[PDB]
Amino acid sequence: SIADQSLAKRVQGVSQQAIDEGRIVGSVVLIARHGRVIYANASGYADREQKKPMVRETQFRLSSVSKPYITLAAMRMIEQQKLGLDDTVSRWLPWFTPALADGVRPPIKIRHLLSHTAGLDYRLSQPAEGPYHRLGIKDGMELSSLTLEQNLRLLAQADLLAEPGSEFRYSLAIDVLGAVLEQVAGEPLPQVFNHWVAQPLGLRNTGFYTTDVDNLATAYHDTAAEPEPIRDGMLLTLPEGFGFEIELAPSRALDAQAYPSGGAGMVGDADDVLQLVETLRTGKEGILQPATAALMRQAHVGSHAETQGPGWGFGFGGAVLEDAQLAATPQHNGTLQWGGVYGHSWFYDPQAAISVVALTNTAFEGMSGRYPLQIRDAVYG
Repeated sequence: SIADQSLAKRVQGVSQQAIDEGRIVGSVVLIARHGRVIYANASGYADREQKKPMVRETQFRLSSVSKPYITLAAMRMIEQQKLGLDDTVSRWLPWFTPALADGVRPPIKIRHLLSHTAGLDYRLSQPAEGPYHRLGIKDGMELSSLTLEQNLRLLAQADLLAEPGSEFRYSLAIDVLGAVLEQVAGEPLPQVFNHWVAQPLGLRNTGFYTTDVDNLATAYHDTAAEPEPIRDGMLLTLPEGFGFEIELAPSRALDAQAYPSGGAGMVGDADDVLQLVETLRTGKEGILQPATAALMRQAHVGSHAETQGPGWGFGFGGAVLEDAQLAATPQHNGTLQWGGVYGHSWFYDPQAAISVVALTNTAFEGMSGRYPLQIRDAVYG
């Protein structure tokens, strides 16, 4: 088609510009319509200093692209009625019984974990010496000596910020969900993901760490003019509205001992993410029922929450577009979208039958910069 190579023109243009402007170091961008890959492109370098070209198979640190993966594992367990949307967390983790400031211990429901209404927080959303800092809670991307259980027992000792269900607050909820999933299946989270997602979806290269050092894109972050590599334990200022300071340790991805963070700890390639997003868009025979897919993109949290700015609520696995006009996007209502601080965006538009995966090795341009939006614009011409 001329329309397909017309798209290739626009998208390629946005990526090449972003490299020459030193906004992006490297990216892999995949676009499907009705499930068929209409565009696939690796641009720039996996590693600039070694001039290793980015290729389609290049693996990334996924950060929050981990969430829709583990949300999918849960929704499958829920389809099979091994888990309930209205199960308490304490039913599965008897010691996870956090309190509000006034001492009340309200039940947290699985649906609250899925939509980040559990009253949980992120340490990166808290100022220095805030309650999560003082307790030594980990967000899933930094070095630590903890097991998941040890980290969630620390989280259990922190105040909730609100009644479970009363408001959206981006959270460690999916790290908690991971531990629930372990109790449901009777095995650790990496084995849960392998059995419940990777094998059914035929994923080639996605998990909680990699032994393939050379094929993992080097993480970069935005500086003065040019992007420099992220050093283990670097404290980066999050863009305004995203939080305060985030602790990143790019070596964590290589550590087979690092606790499995359902919210932020996974690694994987763009094609595995596209399999995931197509699955969320339509379901698949013997994996996810269309009805479950439709459930996951309801506005369980209303667009009052502004989860990607005005017009965006939240479902199960990402933000739900309720008002495309208010949000000034060519995306259509029902669009499911989220990203990753390491530098990623993804969405399916159910009306246009399209899925977009935009993995970069550049934080925060790939997540919150102009790049994800100009790609978005290139898809809809």
